[PDB]
Amino acid sequence: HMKLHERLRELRSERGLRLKDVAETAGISVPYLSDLERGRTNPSLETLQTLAGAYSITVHDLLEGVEFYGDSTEGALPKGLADLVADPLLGSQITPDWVRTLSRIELRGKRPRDKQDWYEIYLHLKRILG
Amino acid sequence: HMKLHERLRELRSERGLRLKDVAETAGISVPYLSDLERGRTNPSLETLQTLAGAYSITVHDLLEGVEFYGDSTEGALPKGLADLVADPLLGSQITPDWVRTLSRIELRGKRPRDKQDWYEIYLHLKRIL
Ligand SMILES: [Li+]
Ligand SMILES: [Li+]
Ligand SMILES: [Li+]
Ligand SMILES: [Li+]
Ligand SMILES: [Li+]
Repeated sequence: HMKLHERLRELRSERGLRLKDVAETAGISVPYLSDLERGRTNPSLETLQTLAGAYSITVHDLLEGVEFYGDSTEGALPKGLADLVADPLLGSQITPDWVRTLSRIELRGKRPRDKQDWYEIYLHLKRILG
Repeated sequence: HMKLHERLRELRSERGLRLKDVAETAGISVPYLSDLERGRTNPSLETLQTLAGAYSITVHDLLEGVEFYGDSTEGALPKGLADLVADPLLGSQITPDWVRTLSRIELRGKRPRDKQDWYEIYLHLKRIL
């Protein structure tokens, strides 16, 4: 179920549903569904809502466990700073302006990689500045 | 409880980034990113994973807490039976043929609607067999 098309057939397969059942429910043809399940074509977001509705799950729950492969895009923020922002428990009090300030920090193409490290930088910087 | 374009706006807004920071990194134009955040147009899956990469999160995590209003499709299975199959802890060993057998059961156009009820039906039916 790691690939999206593999997950789609898994949902149908584990429920023991025939292609026509899912297709008639989703208002789409068996050949189109079959193409989606084989990965020949890529579903649109609207198609995912309908497929997820057929399986009585949310799109977010449908995409659970799905790896999208594809090309890789470098993150806008450093991973440690991004993870800190992503973590609700740690760095929640950090204002958006501070995230921008921290983002500019970088050393010689080398940056500290721990979310905890970025939190300490913020605390020390916030004490000195602001 | 949140719309997709609202979530995209929130991600950039909480990080304090500018459209151009995300856009140049994402490899998409500032106007297109603006349209995505406004809700004017819908991103493809390929574009969505690019945005997720810009925010250093998974597509699954990006869509956490996002609500889609578009669909009205009914479920292929009963809600209770579907919840049972969806739950990994409950009825993990239930075979697909058993799911199909169970799906045919309905009474007077009504069903129990509870995952626990479906599991108990399965346990007893399996025991008779
Ligand atoms: Li499917
Ligand atoms: Li068909
Ligand atoms: Li769409
Ligand atoms: Li959904
Ligand atoms: Li992803």
